[PDB]
Amino acid sequence: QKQPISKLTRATPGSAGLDLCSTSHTVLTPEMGPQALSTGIYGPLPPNTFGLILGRSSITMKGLQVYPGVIDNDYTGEIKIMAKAVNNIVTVSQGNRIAQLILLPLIETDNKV
Amino acid sequence: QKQPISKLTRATPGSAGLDLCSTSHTVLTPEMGPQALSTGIYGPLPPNTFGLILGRSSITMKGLQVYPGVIDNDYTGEIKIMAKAVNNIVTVSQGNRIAQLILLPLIETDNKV
Amino acid sequence: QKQPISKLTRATPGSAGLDLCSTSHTVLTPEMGPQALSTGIYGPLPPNTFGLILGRSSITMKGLQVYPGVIDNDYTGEIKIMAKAVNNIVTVSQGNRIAQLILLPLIETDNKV
Ligand SMILES: O=c1ccn([C@H]2C[C@H](O)[C@@H](COP(=O)(O)O)O2)c(=O)[nH]1
Ligand SMILES: O=c1ccn([C@H]2C[C@H](O)[C@@H](COP(=O)(O)O)O2)c(=O)[nH]1
Ligand SMILES: O=c1ccn([C@H]2C[C@H](O)[C@@H](COP(=O)(O)O)O2)c(=O)[nH]1
Repeated sequence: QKQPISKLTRATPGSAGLDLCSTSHTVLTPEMGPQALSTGIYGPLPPNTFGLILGRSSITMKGLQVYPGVIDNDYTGEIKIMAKAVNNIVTVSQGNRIAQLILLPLIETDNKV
Repeated sequence: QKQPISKLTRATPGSAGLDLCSTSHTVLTPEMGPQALSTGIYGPLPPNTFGLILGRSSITMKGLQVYPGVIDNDYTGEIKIMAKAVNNIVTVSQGNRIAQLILLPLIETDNKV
Repeated sequence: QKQPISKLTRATPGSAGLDLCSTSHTVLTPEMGPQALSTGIYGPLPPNTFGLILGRSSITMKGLQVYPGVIDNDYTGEIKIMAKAVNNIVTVSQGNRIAQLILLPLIETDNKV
């Protein structure tokens, strides 16, 4: 894109997630397996947070599975949605809100690096 | 139901999750795809938190997949468990603990709404 | 093993997750359904935190699904990765980093126990 995370919108003040759409029209089938969908949105994330990509319920019920994805605080690449058609052919129109990004606190530990 | 989240119980003081059961007896097969299971439990959530629905390991190993679900802080509807039979026929008895609700902090950002 | 969580490493300072490998060579197929992979790493977790097991994207794209798993703060058993081959035969070499553990804050509520 390259657009940053600050450009994403949350649907309501109580909404935990920032909505993510695919930039492309994509058709998915079960036998295709996991596919990485492009968003045109780029890390990195606010200080001391990491990101979690999760599906929206509406889209899940429609047979599109979003695999939970961890976004590191310092990742500066494109944020892609890992998705699979569950049972049937799923068609993703450009600009449909497929997933959501949740920001979570990044806990410090003494683990080696 | 309508019952609130305060009515849920956690199995041990160290348990991260509040246990969720289905109110109905339900049979699930792989070709059915994602099904929304009723809990009779309703949002909303404590201030400055959001909720995450996740599966229990025992139930996962038994072939019932729970799709991660985000519950918004201000959602006042019924909390439903999005589930799928993975490989085989899964039978869910009324009152079996199928999923768990985790409460997480809702981080404030300057994202447009 | 028994090794504690403090022995795990994080790949970069910005990495949210602690990397998890299987201790065994394992072959997985779709018809096998969910399998619990041994890590040789044991709870419990730092005070006031709980753990979440999630997949790595690279491994997900390769057709290995990791089911999100909650680790309770006071769990003192072995941390196992719940996994399934999605579409094809997946082979897991001993010592490949399959999953990651994320630490999250454990919120106190007045829920009965
Ligand atoms: O597993 C789930 C996921 C979502 N919801 C409810 C709570 C959410 O705030 C609301 C809207 O979800 P989305 O379609 O925007 O994901 O649906 C559930 O009951 N269970
Ligand atoms: O992916 C997982 C999920 C759970 N557990 C362990 C830690 C939990 O505290 C314990 C009990 O899990 P449940 O059956 O209640 O989900 O199992 C794992 O090792 N890996
Ligand atoms: O759904 C996902 C999961 C991961 N990533 C990006 C951000 C991560 O920091 C980076 C590396 O992920 P891993 O392979 O280590 O999981 O990939 C995504 O864009 N989408």
